[PDB]
Amino acid sequence: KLDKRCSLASWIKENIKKKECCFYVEDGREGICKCGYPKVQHCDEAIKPEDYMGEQWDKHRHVRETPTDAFGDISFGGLGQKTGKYVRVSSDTSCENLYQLMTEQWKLRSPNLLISVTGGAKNFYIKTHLKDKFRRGLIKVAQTTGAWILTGGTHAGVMKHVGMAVRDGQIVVIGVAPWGVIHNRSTLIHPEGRFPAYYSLDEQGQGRLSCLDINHTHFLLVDDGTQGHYGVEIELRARLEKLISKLSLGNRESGVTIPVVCVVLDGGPGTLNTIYNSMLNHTPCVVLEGSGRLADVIAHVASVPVSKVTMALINRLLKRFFMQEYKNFTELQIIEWTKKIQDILRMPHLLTVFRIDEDKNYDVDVAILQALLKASR
Ligand SMILES: [Zn+2]
Repeated sequence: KLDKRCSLASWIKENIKKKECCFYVEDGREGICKCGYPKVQHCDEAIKPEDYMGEQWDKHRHVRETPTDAFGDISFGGLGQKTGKYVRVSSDTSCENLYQLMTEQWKLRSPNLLISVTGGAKNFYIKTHLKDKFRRGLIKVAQTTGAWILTGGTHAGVMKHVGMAVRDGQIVVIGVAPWGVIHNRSTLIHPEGRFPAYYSLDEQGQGRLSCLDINHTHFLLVDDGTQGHYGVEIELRARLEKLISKLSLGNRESGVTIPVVCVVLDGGPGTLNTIYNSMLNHTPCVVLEGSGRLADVIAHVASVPVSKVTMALINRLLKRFFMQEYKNFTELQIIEWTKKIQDILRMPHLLTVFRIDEDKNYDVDVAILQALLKASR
């Protein structure tokens, strides 16, 4: 067919997979599989398949991929709100299938820059001065460069802050979220897709689950066959950045690639690993001083002479900026995060701190450009 919605539906149903558990095995609680889904939500083939008798459940051997059942346009029911786009995608979706989906089905215009935003997953408050600087800077760089903005895509934490900044052009804001923790996702499921799905945001009732962010434009809902686990989407989100990073769409096919910049607000020790890996991939990182938690820990050690970044100083900073969480940190963790922080500091050409100075008065766009220039050299 020639309809834009039906050619997309056909391509997605033919090429994109979901993952489903094929081996129901309980994990200390009756009626819930190790994959996290109830028994009644399993296919009958998952019940005592003779292929897997006596085996320990294993997410890399006992989940299988089948055509995906959740895709199309998503409406958050606002007034005069343009629908977004979404697809439930297997965690093992190939880079080529992700590229084709994004550029030939979603019709995304290729960008001159990828802005990958990371950091705190739980809601945090940002002071107004810094919030405005982040918004203006983010919008100014994305408009001038045609940039894609990439986040975790759910309605909380730094993801929420990105969505609110972009709230208002056609700014592309891609959310890469774990399908297994999306509250109210039942309305997105249909074999033929939904045009649109009517997604409701009952933040009352998610429990420990998350809602999709209403101000993102595109959603990859990453599915490894499990539910209840956060972190499912981390590997694909890195693969996606690396994908665009290699896209080789810089001018012509000589030797120029799409630059990536990572912007960090707030953040927990999970963000620490995400930052370190990005830098190892030569992605410059911009931390916003004053945005709390990990970003403030890093902002501080970035200011002092390097020989003064001691274990005691970093411990001091963890107590100061992780007020609710520090009591939960183990000695082994503090050791690990401390050396990762010092390793991060060994790559100063890839680390930039945005700090407010009202006698200079710059938005974060300047710090993003300085990041790109310092990395490029
Ligand atoms: Zn299962």
